[PDB]
Amino acid sequence: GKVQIINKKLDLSNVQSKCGSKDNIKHVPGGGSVQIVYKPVDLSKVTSKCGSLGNIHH
Amino acid sequence: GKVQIINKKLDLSNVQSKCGSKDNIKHVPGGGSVQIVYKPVDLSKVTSKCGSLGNIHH
Amino acid sequence: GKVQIINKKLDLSNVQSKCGSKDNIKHVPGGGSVQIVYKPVDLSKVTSKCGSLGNIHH
Amino acid sequence: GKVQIINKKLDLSNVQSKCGSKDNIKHVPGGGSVQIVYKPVDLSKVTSKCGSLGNIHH
Amino acid sequence: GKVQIINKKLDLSNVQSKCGSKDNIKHVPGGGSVQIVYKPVDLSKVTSKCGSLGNIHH
Amino acid sequence: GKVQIINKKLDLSNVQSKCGSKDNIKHVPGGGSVQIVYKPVDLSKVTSKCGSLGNIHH
Ligand SMILES: Cc1ccc2nc(-c3ccc(/N=N/c4c(S(=O)(=O)O)cc5cc(S(=O)(=O)O)ccc5c4O)cc3)sc2c1
Ligand SMILES: Cc1ccc2nc(-c3ccc(/N=N/c4c(S(=O)(=O)O)cc5cc(S(=O)(=O)O)ccc5c4O)cc3)sc2c1
Ligand SMILES: Cc1ccc2nc(-c3ccc(/N=N/c4c(S(=O)(=O)O)cc5cc(S(=O)(=O)O)ccc5c4O)cc3)sc2c1
Repeated sequence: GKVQIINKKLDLSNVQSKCGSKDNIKHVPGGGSVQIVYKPVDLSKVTSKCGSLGNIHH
Repeated sequence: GKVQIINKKLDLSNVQSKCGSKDNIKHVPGGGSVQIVYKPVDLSKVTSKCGSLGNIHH
Repeated sequence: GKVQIINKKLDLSNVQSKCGSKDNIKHVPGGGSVQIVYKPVDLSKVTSKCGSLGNIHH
Repeated sequence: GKVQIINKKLDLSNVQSKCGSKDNIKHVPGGGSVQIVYKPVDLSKVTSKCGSLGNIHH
Repeated sequence: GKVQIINKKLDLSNVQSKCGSKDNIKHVPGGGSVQIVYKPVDLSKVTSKCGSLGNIHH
Repeated sequence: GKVQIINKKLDLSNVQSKCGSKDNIKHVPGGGSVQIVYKPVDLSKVTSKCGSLGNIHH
């Protein structure tokens, strides 16, 4: 059968992350910052028409 | 049968996270900040028409 | 049969989290902050029309 | 049969959380803060029309 | 048969929580705060019309 | 048969909670606070019309 998929994504994976760390630090005067401004505008149109039709003589 | 999917996402996975850490620190004067401004506008139109039709002579 | 799905999400998973930690710290003068402003506007229209139709001669 | 699903979510999972921790700390003068402002506006319209129709000659 | 679902959620799971902790601390002068302002406006319209119809000649 | 579901939720699960803790602390001069302001406005309209109809010639 018919399958239709529309994706509009903002994905952030593994950002400023640690995994399997075995480190030694003494002083950390500073960190990390994430700043996101999410202002999209969506005026899209999705249309689907299914069905048989006969005679047209406008 | 017909399947229709529409996704509009904001995903943040594993951001400023630790996993399997075995570290030694002495001083941490500073951290991390997450700042998100989520102001979208949605004026989208979704239309579906199903059904047979006969004769049209407008 | 017909299946229709619409998703509009804001997901935050594993943000500033720890897992399986075995660390030693002495001083932590600072933490993490999450600031979210969620102000969306939704004017979307969803329409579905099902059913057979006969003759049209407007 | 027909299935229709609409989701508008704000999900926060595993934020500033610990799991399986075996750590040693001495001083923690600072914590974490979560600040959420949830002010959405919803003017969406959902319409469904089902049923057969005959003749139209307006 | 017809199934229709509409979800508008604010979910906070596992926020500033601990699980399986075996840690040793000496001094904790500071905690965590959760501040939520939930002011949505809902003017949505949901309409469903079912039933066969005959002839229209307005 | 027809099934219709509408959910508008504010859920807070496992917030500032402990589970399976085996920790040793000496001094805790500070705790956690939850502050929620729940002021929504609902002007939504839900309408359902079922039943067959005949002839219309306004
Ligand atoms: C009852 C209760 C109440 C409150 C509470 N808070 C908890 C908690 C646990 C772990 C936390 N980790 N926070 C961080 C942060 S930060 O966002 O906090 O600065 C930044 C990082 C940057 C890098 S890297 O870029 O150098 O790779 C690597 C690892 C990081 C990290 O691990 C923060 C808070 S447990 C708990 C239990
Ligand atoms: C390059 C550089 C230069 C300077 C520098 N200083 C550092 C540093 C690190 C940790 C410090 N903790 N200082 C203190 C102090 S106090 O001595 O500071 O007043 C008093 C306390 C009273 C109680 S209790 O009686 O209420 O039970 C419990 C805990 C306490 C504590 O933990 C003080 C200084 S790192 C560094 C790195
Ligand atoms: C790029 C960028 C830059 C800056 C930025 N700032 C952000 C932000 C987000 C949320 C904020 N909430 N601030 C507050 C404040 S306040 O003191 O801080 O005004 C007081 C409150 C008192 C009570 S109660 O006692 O009456 O129960 C309940 C809730 C409260 C609250 O929620 C404040 C700031 S996001 C961002 C993104």
